[PDB]
Amino acid sequence: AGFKPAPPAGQLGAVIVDPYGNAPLTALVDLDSHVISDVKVTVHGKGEKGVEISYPVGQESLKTYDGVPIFGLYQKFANKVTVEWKENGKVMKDDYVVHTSAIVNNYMDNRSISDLQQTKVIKVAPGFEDRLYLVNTHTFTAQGSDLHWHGEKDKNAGILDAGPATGALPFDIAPFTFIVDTEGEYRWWLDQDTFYDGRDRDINKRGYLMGIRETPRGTFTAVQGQHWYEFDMMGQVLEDHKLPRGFADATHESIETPNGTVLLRVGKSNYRRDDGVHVTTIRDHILEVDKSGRVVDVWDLTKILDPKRDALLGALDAGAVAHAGQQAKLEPDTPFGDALGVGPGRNWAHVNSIAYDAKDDSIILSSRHQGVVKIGRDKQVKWILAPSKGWEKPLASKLLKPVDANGKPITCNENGLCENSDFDFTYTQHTAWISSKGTLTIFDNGDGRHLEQPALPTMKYSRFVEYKIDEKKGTVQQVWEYGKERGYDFYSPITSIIEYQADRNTMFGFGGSIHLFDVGQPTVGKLNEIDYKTKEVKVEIDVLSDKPNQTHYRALLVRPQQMFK
Amino acid sequence: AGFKPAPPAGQLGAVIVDPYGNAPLTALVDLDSHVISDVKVTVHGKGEKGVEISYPVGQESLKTYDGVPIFGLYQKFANKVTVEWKENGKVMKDDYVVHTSAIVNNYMDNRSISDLQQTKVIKVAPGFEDRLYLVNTHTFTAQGSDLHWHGEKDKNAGILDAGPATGALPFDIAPFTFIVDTEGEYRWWLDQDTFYDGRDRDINKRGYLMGIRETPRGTFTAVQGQHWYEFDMMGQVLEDHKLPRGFADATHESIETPNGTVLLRVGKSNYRRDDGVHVTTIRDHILEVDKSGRVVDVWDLTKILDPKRDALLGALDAGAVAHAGQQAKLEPDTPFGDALGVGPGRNWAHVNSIAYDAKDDSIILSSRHQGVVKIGRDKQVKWILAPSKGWEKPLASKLLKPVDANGKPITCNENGLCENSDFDFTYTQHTAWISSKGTLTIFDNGDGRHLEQPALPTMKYSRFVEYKIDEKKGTVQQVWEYGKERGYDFYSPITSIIEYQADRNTMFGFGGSIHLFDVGQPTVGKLNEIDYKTKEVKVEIDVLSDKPNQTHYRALLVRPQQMFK
Amino acid sequence: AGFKPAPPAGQLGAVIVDPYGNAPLTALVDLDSHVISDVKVTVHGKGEKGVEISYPVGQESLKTYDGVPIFGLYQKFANKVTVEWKENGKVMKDDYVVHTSAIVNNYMDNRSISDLQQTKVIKVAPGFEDRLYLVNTHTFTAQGSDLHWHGEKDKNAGILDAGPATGALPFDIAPFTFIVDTEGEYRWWLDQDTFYDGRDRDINKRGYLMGIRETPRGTFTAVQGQHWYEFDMMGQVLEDHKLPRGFADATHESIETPNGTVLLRVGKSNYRRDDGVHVTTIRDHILEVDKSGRVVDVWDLTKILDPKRDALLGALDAGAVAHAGQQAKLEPDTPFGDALGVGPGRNWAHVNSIAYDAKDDSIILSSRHQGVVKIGRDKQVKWILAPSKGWEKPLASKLLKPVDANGKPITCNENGLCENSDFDFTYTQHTAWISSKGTLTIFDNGDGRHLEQPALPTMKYSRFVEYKIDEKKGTVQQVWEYGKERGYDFYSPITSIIEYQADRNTMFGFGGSIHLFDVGQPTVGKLNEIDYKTKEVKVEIDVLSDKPNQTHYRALLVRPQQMFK
Ligand SMILES: O=[N+]([O-])c1ccc(O)cc1
Ligand SMILES: O=[N+]([O-])c1ccc(O)cc1
Ligand SMILES: O=[N+]([O-])c1ccc(O)cc1
Repeated sequence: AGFKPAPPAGQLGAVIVDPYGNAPLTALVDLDSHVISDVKVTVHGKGEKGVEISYPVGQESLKTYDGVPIFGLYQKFANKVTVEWKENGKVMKDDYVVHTSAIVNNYMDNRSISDLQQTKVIKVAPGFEDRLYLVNTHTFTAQGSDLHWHGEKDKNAGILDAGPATGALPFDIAPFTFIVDTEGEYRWWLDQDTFYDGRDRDINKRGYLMGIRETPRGTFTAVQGQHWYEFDMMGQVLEDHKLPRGFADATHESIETPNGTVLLRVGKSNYRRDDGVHVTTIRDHILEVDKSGRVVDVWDLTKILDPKRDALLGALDAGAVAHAGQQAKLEPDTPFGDALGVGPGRNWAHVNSIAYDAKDDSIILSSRHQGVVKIGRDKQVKWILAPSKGWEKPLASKLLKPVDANGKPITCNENGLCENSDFDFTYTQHTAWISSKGTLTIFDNGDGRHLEQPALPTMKYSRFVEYKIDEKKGTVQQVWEYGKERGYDFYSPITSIIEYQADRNTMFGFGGSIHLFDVGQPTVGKLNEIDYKTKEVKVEIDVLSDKPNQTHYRALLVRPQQMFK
Repeated sequence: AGFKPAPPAGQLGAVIVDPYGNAPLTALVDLDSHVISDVKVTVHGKGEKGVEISYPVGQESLKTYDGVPIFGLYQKFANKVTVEWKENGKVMKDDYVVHTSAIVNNYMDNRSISDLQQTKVIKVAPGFEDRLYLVNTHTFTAQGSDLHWHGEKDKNAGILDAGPATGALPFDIAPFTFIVDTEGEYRWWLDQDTFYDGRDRDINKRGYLMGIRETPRGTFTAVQGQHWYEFDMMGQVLEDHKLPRGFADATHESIETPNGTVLLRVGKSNYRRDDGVHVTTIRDHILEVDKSGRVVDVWDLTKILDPKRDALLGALDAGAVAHAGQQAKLEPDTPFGDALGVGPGRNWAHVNSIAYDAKDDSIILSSRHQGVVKIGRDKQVKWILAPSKGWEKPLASKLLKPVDANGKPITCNENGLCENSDFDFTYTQHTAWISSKGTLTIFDNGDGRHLEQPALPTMKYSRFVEYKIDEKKGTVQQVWEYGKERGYDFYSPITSIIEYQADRNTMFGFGGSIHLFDVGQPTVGKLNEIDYKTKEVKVEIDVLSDKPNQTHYRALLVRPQQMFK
Repeated sequence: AGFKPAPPAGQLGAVIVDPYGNAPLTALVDLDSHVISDVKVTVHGKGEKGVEISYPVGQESLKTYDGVPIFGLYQKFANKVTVEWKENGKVMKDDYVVHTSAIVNNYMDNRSISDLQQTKVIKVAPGFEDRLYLVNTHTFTAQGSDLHWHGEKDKNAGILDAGPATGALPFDIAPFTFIVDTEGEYRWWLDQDTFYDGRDRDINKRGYLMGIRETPRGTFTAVQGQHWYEFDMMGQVLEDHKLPRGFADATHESIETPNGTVLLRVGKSNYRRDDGVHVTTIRDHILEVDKSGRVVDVWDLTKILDPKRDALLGALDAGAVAHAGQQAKLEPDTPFGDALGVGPGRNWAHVNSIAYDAKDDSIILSSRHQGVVKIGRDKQVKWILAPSKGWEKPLASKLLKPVDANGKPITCNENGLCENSDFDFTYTQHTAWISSKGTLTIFDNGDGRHLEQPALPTMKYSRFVEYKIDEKKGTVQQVWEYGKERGYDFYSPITSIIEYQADRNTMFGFGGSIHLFDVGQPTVGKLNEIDYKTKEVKVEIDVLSDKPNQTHYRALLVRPQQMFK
């Protein structure tokens, strides 16, 4: 006779590059039956200023891979890796030279600037040299949206007419998934073919890969289209689940809870409206699923929130999917679909993030088009963070009331413009998460800020904002903000994320759509860590899209020492 | 438009036959956005003596299926189905006629008797008419074993010779998976294509489907070759995991623990023997895996038990594992593979069942070729139930001591033949499980009984046996047996299972290979429930293989009221 | 909403990179409904000495791709492409900048020298700057041979023994498929995933990709494992066929005939020997298949030739699959398999090439281990080119008789050593093809030359040889040879190919295993064009394997002007 397997590299087994076939900048030292412990891997920096990646490897990981996982390699390079372990009581060490191949972008056309996304290091404060950022971004396919769910024909529709479309199947794009270091070097790549295949028409491999979130095992969950997934940093696909049969179009978020369930954001397919028309709803249902893929619970936001509230919907930039700048004019006859509009079957909610509150078994949601809400297990709204306009009772009564640091009311109008105050609500926001501090962090994008469009486009800004909410009193306090004073070059109309980092007291942030509207120019995704105390920029690194006017979604601050438990 | 969906059947949605495509005797009533509770389904008996199937359906199931699951239909029949629920405070009911199609056996040749396996009802006591039994059996493929793992050429092999085989990839067969009622009617069918494709050479769809065991959710786990699965009674494949890369050939058992992990019985691929030869080991590794498919723990039994103990291995009938009746003659040069013999790389252990003891976080194993053992989390042998011959210390010290009802020693020779006692050990046994009564139940097949083959071939018998084990005192008491008087006609040389049933105080049993050796005759799988108090037969039902000399593996007593939580 | 398709690049449609997903150095100009003709593509050289690629594109091709195919790009480059056409009677032209991504080797481990195979230009005579060579080579997988066909157990086999293996499933390797120009630049890449997947165990995607041959449509056929294929230079898979059910292990060759059939080299699975043992035969059956994949005819070489002739088998180097140099010692008990040996079920023939003779509807075959034969449609041997030793009558009588240029006998012994002559037969040869001149060209590797091994290994040589055969007279004349005087650095123990090129009167050659035995060093594949008249080297380019001691198979001289008819 046959062909023999790769022989052992040093004192353990062979060193296999990309063992699972989905992560070309990873390798695996085969255990070859050796019994080892206290394992440590070091991938050495490339060149003078190269960043070292170092981490321990737990027993579960050794057993699962039947080997030592090597993460952090450079592409097209003779990587220098050192592995240390204990065996038979003796301290042991190998040095390996691990050659890798190239990263490939499988989705290129005449719009392509080049094959890969360009990185630009702007600032790296001392003590932040080690940081790694996983970038959850995407690259247009050549055909664009090619598929639609079939809906139910309207009684007001023409007789001869073919049936209409429904839902959001066209929300489909190729993934571009990498880890960048503080030298702007790619230190990880998820093969696009892992989950996606834009050239075939198997809907099982279609959609928009999003909601990459760490699990308690140091692995990650993600959603794409009609499936949700779990994978690890070796590129192993640990779970692949079809959505339960009543739901469709999972986007924006997936998060594992402490109870072993996963919270997902979906639409309801064959949702029967009161007028008896069936639609796939848009971005307005939350599932709680177990690791069998079964449904533990479901929140139907069309019966919990108010799908008729157009206070923010009517104030939005129509160019946040040609018609950029233009404030959106809602129409009463907008066909059902992924279109700005009120009511089930239209994009009335656009929920884009989820946070689980273990304290009361509730969920905090970010509704791009309505605000931020806590919904209980009981399916009742517990609080709302939003300008007060448009909210009828009983919901109006759940609105949180702004207060200062002494606890005294702040006066704001129904558009969320406050007086004599830095306090402002959030507008078309993302990532309404619970920080390790005990507060709510939000990325406040700021489109439709104060429920209008400004005179000039350049007048828009985004903020990293933090709130202290007292649920008993029903008060909200703004306790931290950053970015308002950075102007249009810090403005992300869409996507984006923040997360408080306690290890170094920074606010991590990724603005995913800076300069989205500069026709013909790469879009900018900006990674930041901002010192929480001083507001000094500790890290700033820009990612530039590989095609013009191509947004990014999110980024994560990833830690090698958690990757392989 | 195109083609409309099926319209609603009654007062809910359409009634969809076999929604997942894997269970043709199931249907689903679509929720069509109705909000319902107190759901109960009744599938009416066919004809005068027809068995009725009735069960409640929980919220998670309604949510997961987006509908009411209909279980228990007859093939090719106008089934009469009644669904009852509450909706808007009001008691509701619909009556449905659910036409079903045929059960298909996709694996037939000149050996086939007919397409399906025949049933023969022997006895059904009053009060046992409702009982349903899931039969885990199999049917030969036209080509037989077509594939081998490649191993490592041995230094004693011919210079010119191709490399040898290793492992147990030939342990491959089509499944035949059904539920039988006490009228002998098929009331469920798992499509053979669910997990298996014997005509293609995709090893992902090969193996021997076994270890069908219920989970805490009313669903089931199973193993087939290089994957493990979870499925439900609607035929929904809930999990599908590849085995971790270090392991191969999962057979015989899979059982979920209270900790949400699954225990599996595998081999180790690329196992480096002391002589430096690499083999895939046989049926001698235990995995604990999580629902991410990750390895939580492993027990390497080649370092835990004694792979050179041939006390039982040498006493076996060659015919099991038409050289039947012939006592196995072990050879020092038996080539590595699925072959009777000592050492890592041969079938020295053939472990065929697992039980988790949550009291001390240990595992109880049935080794067909050595006995029954408890092994701790700490990888130490806690006890052995086996004849004393062949055991060296440290392990001999772990042998449990036979005692009577007053705790006085029973006297047994090294072959396990006891004096003046009903006590006997188990030989080539199966399903060493923990009963609800706090005892150890075992199917004592009885091949190589008292460590020899008998004077004449038919001088063999099987037993349902139960033991009480005092682990502190190191003693074992036989507290119940059955079948020793039923002779060769109740002898299953292989496979089989028992399980105590607390609800009706019976011992359930399935003897899977009665008359295996009757050349040209169908093999008998005998389902039994034996009254624990009186030893009276409450149920006896025979299943006959659809080709001669074709073993069954196991059966389960299934309960519809647990199926859809 | 949706995402729009790539917009038009210039005056036709978008320019799509790698439209089919299998050829990353190709692109397609979408026709966007334009009606065009007289199409011409030019990919401009990169840098000062860069080679231009230019070709016409036929109407069939425009219609098939619905666009203009762009072949010849460089990796990771802003390629400059010019497209010219006629439309509405007007001459038209576009210049495009076509960015490409990287080539990836998905199969790397500690043996890897680097990711790609290194090229070394040695000689490019004036007028040969434009030449392109498709290299059919391979790269070891990390696991090596992992799978075996299961065979039939021997009556002389041990009782307890698992069954044996049979056939040649382990003949399995990752492909490395590229076109090189005369600057040593990669100008085409077939994605390894097109046909192969070494990490999965789907045998449908396993084997050894070989027999890449041009079709009358300017496309190519190839075999891998249990399938045969057709593909074009855009990476489109045009045919994928399973082998007919009675055959297995297709290797070495595929060639389309003028009758629309394809000639393949296979083994027979479940071949019943006279002793009643069933085997998969090795490399000794020819199929003629149509484009439906049906069997038009079959030549069973075990009943046509002599499977017992060991004249050459006994003279071979055992190191041509550790035991290199050593002359092979045939044994009477060599287990059946891909092992040197006599009889059906062993590697007695090793047929490695096929040529169809349309003049008499016969096939010329290269038997590595027996010589070169013509076999008629009638299944009768028409002639044999081989040393005379070992050939019994009736076959001995078919041996061709050596003659000089006047037509007078050359005296040679039974080992093929001739006297006073440059004439020599071929030994372990390849590619016995019909040239455009009307002669038989062979690559004469020269292992076991004159039916022995020499005193010293370095004494071996390879030849490009040509013969003029008169079938009526039964004479063979050596009319051209090259390479004997180039010594060990031109010696290919295995693989390799020649083909006469009439356009420039050269003999093209690819020696695929130069330095195979230099342990630890890359293997050398040498591309040559040798002037037929002067014997001057017009082209010489070396390809170095990416792992040590990793042979190449073949290479093709490819012509862009034929690629897109
Ligand atoms: O247009 N886009 O790519 C978008 C728009 C909105 C969104 O939430 C994500 C992506
Ligand atoms: O032959 N068989 O099918 C068998 C043999 C052994 C076993 O444990 C299960 C099934
Ligand atoms: O060892 N090898 O790789 C080989 C040997 C012989 C052959 O015909 C092709 C490949």
